[PDB]
Amino acid sequence: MSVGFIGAGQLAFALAKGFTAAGVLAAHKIMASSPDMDLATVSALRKMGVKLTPHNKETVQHSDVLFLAVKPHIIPFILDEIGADIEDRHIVVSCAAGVTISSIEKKLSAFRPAPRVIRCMTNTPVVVREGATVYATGTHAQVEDGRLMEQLLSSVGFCTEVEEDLIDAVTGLSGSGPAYAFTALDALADGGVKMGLPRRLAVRLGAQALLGAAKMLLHSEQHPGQLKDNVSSPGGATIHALHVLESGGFRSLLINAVEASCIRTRELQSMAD
Amino acid sequence: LYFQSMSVGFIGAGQLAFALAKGFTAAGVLAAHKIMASSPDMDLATVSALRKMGVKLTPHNKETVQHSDVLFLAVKPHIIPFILDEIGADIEDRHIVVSCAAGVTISSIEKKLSAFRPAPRVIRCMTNTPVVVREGATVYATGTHAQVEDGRLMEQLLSSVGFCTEVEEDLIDAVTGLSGSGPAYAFTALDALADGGVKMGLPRRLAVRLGAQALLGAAKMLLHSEQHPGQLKDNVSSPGGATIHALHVLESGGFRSLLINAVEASCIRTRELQSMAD
Amino acid sequence: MSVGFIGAGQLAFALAKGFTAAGVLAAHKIMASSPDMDLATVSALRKMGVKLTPHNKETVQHSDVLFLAVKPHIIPFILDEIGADIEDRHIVVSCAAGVTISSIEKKLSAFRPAPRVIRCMTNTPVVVREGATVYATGTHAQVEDGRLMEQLLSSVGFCTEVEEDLIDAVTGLSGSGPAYAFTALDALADGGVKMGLPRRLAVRLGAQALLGAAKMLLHSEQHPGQLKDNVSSPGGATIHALHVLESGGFRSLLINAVEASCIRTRELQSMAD
Amino acid sequence: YFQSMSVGFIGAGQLAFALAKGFTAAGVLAAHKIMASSPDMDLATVSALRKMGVKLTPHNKETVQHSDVLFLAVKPHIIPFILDEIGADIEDRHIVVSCAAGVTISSIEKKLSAFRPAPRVIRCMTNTPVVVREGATVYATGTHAQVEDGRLMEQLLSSVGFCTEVEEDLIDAVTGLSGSGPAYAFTALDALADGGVKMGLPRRLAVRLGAQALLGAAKMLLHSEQHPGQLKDNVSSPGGATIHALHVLESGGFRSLLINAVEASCIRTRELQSMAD
Amino acid sequence: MSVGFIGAGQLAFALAKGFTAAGVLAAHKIMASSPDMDLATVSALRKMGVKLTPHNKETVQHSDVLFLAVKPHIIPFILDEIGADIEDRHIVVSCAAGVTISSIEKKLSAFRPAPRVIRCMTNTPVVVREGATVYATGTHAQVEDGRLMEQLLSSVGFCTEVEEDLIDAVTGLSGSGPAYAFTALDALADGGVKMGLPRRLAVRLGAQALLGAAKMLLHSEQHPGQLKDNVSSPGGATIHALHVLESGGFRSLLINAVEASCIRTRELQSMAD
Ligand SMILES: O=S(=O)(O)N1CCCC1
Ligand SMILES: O=S(=O)(O)N1CCCC1
Ligand SMILES: O=S(=O)(O)N1CCCC1
Ligand SMILES: O=S(=O)(O)N1CCCC1
Ligand SMILES: O=S(=O)(O)N1CCCC1
Repeated sequence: MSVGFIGAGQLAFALAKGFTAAGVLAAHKIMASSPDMDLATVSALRKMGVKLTPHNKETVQHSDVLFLAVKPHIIPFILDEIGADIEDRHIVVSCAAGVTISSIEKKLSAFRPAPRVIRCMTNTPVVVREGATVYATGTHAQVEDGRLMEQLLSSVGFCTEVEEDLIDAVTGLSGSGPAYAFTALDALADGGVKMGLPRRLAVRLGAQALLGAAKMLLHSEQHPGQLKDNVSSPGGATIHALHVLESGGFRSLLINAVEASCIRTRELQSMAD
Repeated sequence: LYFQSMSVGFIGAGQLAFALAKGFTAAGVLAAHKIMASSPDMDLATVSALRKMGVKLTPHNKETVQHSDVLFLAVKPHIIPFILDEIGADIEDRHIVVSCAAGVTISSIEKKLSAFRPAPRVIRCMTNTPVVVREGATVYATGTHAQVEDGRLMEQLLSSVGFCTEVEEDLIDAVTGLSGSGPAYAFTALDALADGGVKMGLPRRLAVRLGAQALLGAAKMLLHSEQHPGQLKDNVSSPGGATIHALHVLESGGFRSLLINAVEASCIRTRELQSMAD
Repeated sequence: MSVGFIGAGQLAFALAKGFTAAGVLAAHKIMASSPDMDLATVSALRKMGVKLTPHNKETVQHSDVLFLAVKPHIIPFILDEIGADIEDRHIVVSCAAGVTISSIEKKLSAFRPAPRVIRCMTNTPVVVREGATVYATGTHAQVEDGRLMEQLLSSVGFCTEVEEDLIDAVTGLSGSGPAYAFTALDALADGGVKMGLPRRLAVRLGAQALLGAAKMLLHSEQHPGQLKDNVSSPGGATIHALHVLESGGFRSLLINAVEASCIRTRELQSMAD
Repeated sequence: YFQSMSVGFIGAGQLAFALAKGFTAAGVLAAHKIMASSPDMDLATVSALRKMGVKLTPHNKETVQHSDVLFLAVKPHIIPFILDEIGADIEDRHIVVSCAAGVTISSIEKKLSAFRPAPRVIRCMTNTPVVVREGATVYATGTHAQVEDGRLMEQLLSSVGFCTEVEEDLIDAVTGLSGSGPAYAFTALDALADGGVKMGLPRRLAVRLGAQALLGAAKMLLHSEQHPGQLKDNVSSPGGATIHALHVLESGGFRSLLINAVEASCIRTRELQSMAD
Repeated sequence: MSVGFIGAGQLAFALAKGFTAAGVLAAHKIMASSPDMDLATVSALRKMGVKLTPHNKETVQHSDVLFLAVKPHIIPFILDEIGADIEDRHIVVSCAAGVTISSIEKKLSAFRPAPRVIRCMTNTPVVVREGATVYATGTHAQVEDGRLMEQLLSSVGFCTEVEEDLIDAVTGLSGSGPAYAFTALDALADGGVKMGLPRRLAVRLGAQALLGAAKMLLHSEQHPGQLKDNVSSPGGATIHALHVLESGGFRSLLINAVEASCIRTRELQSMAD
């Protein structure tokens, strides 16, 4: 099977690296196009063995599954450029935040009537095969197209089908989520440094603490509040630290973040639906 | 490189015109007598210093246009449309019109000027006052009829007084909020840092000097590093030490968020200052 | 003249790089010792041509001016280790935050009666020859020792003599200052990114804005408030941004920072004075 | 250079009293050359104008016929009723000086022009400290103001404080700054005195000291070429009492509160436009 | 009558300029001594007619009334230098914040038994003859010494005698007060500029408003709240602005400042009482 990437940014590189590391795709069965070849992301894809071309048309010809890993305001230009080159065999997978299936189908249908479109929202940890991906199938997607998508994206993390009207909220949670985690880990490490740890050890310990806690929850049937209860001895250090988190409205800030990212994602709609 | 020895004009003789004229003459790319500036108010302290520099001053904007090859519009954004009606008939094929006003779009300038002569050569720029010490930060966008080398000429000129690069025009309002207003954020921070030094027992003059030197060296380190500012921050803070204690109290006040708020507020206000039909 | 460094951390590397780049010292006339040779700072000093040794005693023998660029709680151990090896020719320059001249002289005087001690507070931008350094001369420092120190440290930035009781406050201002600036620049760049700039351009513009503003003030006789007034047109973008800084108590946060760093520096005193 | 000049106030409230008191104390106007009208002859301001020697009448018409310079010292929403009432009585000799916040020259000229075509209108924003001849006044001249009209206005208002001409579009902002400014200062002085009392001072002494401090600082700045931040720097010894107190002001966002105040007063003034311009 | 200043900083200049502008002292009857008069005051005092000497003892020998205008921690050093040079004719006027009469008398009495001491708290607006001064008379001050002090300091502003235990509070109110006013004027001008005024005009209007309001209160019998009530029309601009001041706790910030300055002044007591 042939996979192509339009756009060679962080997400394109991350998926290719994840895909090849899973053994589900040979790097040569992958082609990627970028309008900017000076990107650092484009340098590393060459070392992988991924074919690179400056013309999106060449990507479309080599590819069967076609990932649109470009910015939301760029999608309509890409669709206008290659819409004439879409064939029956193509599955077009848009990774752009906010951009609706119906808006993509509308553009592509001016060229050929039944484009097979899938919309997805993934995140950068696909690069270490621990991404979180959702997808929704378009009007003309065959039932096997969604199955194919799920099998491919399951190789690099969690993947599940959702109704399209959930994807803006997913973007605010697992799409933007890694950034919330990177911010938290920087701050936790500053906290470790303030109390006397070397920075390198503090980063390692904080990241290991977050990874292990996340894995515990994924492998548990218990509520996060129950796992929280299990950490804190009465009168102990942990419950004292939880109090100061609570006094600052820590929970409210993370709710605010998911909401703000979701609301901004809805504003990012560019084309007519 | 490009041989200049051209005439530059400033419509407006305020802080920006003085800062650019001072920077340009200090760089040696322009002689002061090849510069002409016009102001509706000849009593400005910036006007007196331009006179002593040897810059030619005139109350008549038309005379600046007739003198100039490169014409900087260094007036307030709402003043731009009056200037354009006033001198539009005087724009010749030789002119490059460089608007420095915050918010004012190229298309709004081209529309007004096209009513007189069809293909005005227009450049939009956003620079800042540190051009006066040749460490400005300048971006520019070229208009519809800007000729092949107009952008190259603009970049060569503005690079003599600091950083300069071409951008898409739709980035300029955000640049305005960051490096246009930026020096004011820094001056506020330096006043406050000196107040802190004085609180802890330093003489005011020493505290101002140390704080400014700290900001300058840190900024230079980052411009000369390939590392993330967070990594440079990490390299500086020993475990349990004075710096990480100070960083905590900055974080508790939402220091980072205040600077984000400032860039956003300046960018948003700049959009509002759109004074013409773009 | 011979210079040596006890400790091969960030500050040792920064001074050596600054010194050699100024042409005031050949890299071979410099020797540095580290208890941890696996430090990244130690790797680069080798490429410079600076002599490295694992034994502080060897540094003392090669050196005339001796920089103590180790952590405050480490100074007393270093002094106990090499105090017997101090000679009449040595000028001992302590860079450690908080550690008093009298405490260093007391330790060294148990070995030989008139140690020539200088205390200094510098910062990492000496690495690009724009440091801010102050120093105070000890009881037995000759008048030419301070002059020598000032000439050496002026090659890598601003340098001036202060009374020792100002150095804790200097530490809170120009010692910790660069970190305040790195934090501000990260945030300013986040602000530029929020409003649509690429991150690389936003970092460059923010850093250039801060450098130029700093240089303007250093080259001006005017008050920072006057230079601030000159930036803001009435009703304009800048004055709107200054208002939101003021509403958050921006000035108070920077005062808080200088104070907190100064107060913590006084707590870092380790030895008996 | 006008001792023949008659001045009228439509409105006999705080502002009319303050200006009449200041003018008469300045010696530029004899109190008998001043007439004031009010729909309420019971105000304490009316009873004080009477003992000052000002002529008082309930008829705005009579004030108009008495006056050469006519101050409109009524609330903004009252201006249109005044203008309809006395518009037909405006003569060529009249200079109509509106003091109401927010009310535009063009709105006033539009009303008066329905009667006689070229009314001479000046808009000003002053403040109550004219009553001790330390007011802060700006003015803008209307379409048909003669060039001597602005010079005359500035000569008259300079006798009771600072006075300068501005473009009209600055007057709403001036209103938020020097118009409302005295009230900010009275609030600050009450609070400073509470602080002095908290720390052990008698109330009367604390008020005197705080008011003298503010007066002297303001005069220092007015007589200095230096930035207010520079004078601040000159006051604060390192480690001293003043810089400690400045820190606690900064921690509460003191500067931002005063910016908020000028902004809020200016914005409200723009909402008080009553007439169509 | 001869007047001397030990110290040539901001306060000594301001009193000397005010005294000479008052015409109550011939400038040639004024001498001032400083070890480091590098402020422009050296050429300003000379043009003013003030005699300048580097030796504090020369000032003592010239002067009848001797103003100590040095920092509180410098006072005990001055008293030890000039103590043997105090004569019966001298009135010693300390302007230092926090330093008590009893601590000055104890110091000087080691030299001669009945030093005539006055403690003063004034402020910089004496330079425009609108200062605010309080003074307390010491144990051996003659009854005419206080009268002399009040006649002198009344020429440059308000002056009244207080009990000494009120002077710390006066320091927090009228001593520090001018700085509160300068901060307020800078911010008010920033407000004016935000709403469209040129900076120079905004500064002038704000300062004039402050000056006029203060003069109204000084010349009124009415409470400041009553003067506030007289300025605010119902529903008007001023009452809207007062609301936003109240919402930020504006009154409490000024109480906090007087308190903080007073408390810090009590900490500045340098000598033993
Ligand atoms: O004191 S506890 O909160 O029980 N504890 C649990 C993990 C580390 C500290
Ligand atoms: O609108 S301004 O505040 O005058 N301006 C100055 C620099 C960038 C924006
Ligand atoms: O104690 S530290 O925070 O490592 N230090 C480094 C520079 C000034 C203070
Ligand atoms: O201690 S100071 O802050 O320098 N001082 C100045 C006048 C009142 C108190
Ligand atoms: O509308 S008011 O609040 O009464 N007014 C008084 C002078 C400035 C504005």
